[PDB]
Amino acid sequence: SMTNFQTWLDSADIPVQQNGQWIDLETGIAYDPSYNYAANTRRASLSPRGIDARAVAKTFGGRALTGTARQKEWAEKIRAEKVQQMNQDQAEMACDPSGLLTAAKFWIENRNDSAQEIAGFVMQQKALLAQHRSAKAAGQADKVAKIAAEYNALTARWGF
Repeated sequence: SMTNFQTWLDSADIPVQQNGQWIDLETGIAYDPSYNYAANTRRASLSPRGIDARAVAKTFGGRALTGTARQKEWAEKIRAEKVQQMNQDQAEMACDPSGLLTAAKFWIENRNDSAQEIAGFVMQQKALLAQHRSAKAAGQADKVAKIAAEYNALTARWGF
């Protein structure tokens, strides 16, 4: 009872999933990483993998992590190593000084997870919040309940 995906995997060497496009399902228009939405200009990207541990997180908007000095040293190293494997949008979302990942505890306790998993977690969290705002504005109580259940499950799975 072999599935098609499993057959392909068994045939493959380095099977990975590319990052899917982010789409507003209301308009069908994708998120454009090459476009600055705030300032209405084309957007350049520094690649995080060529930036050292001292500068990478702050280069993408981050501030110091919170916690004890031990925790802070260790987690700054961990976060730098993770963010160096991200693209610019992933890095900006993970490094958000008002985001979910500002404590040293998160980076210490999730230090073996892939950078892709961490970045996808935080980006899906914020996207769910956007969906929740939109559903709550349009009534749609069932959508609100579904989104809230998914959000709580996702954040609880990551230890929040």
